[PDB]
Amino acid sequence: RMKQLEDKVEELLSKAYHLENEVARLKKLVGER
Amino acid sequence: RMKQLEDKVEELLSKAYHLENEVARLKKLVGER
Amino acid sequence: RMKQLEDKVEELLSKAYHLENEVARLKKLVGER
Repeated sequence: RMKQLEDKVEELLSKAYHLENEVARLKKLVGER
Repeated sequence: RMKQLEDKVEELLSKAYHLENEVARLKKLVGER
Repeated sequence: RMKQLEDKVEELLSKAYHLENEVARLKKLVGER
């Protein structure tokens, strides 16, 4: 039960990370914050 | 207890899934650099 | 284990929240819904 959850979380951790970078970038190809 | 976390990880999975979709769509729509 | 996981889940909750917000604004700024 433990591993699965942690497995799960590092994966989620990976996605959100990539996501922030993508948004950051989309934030420039428009009007810089 | 873990059914909890396995629940709070379940909302995150769903959150990340929609967020990924939204970001892909915009990425497409925006377009430029 | 648990303080770590539970703390990792908060990191995640934090970021999903930020991201959602950023994405939401990004969609008003470009007219997309």
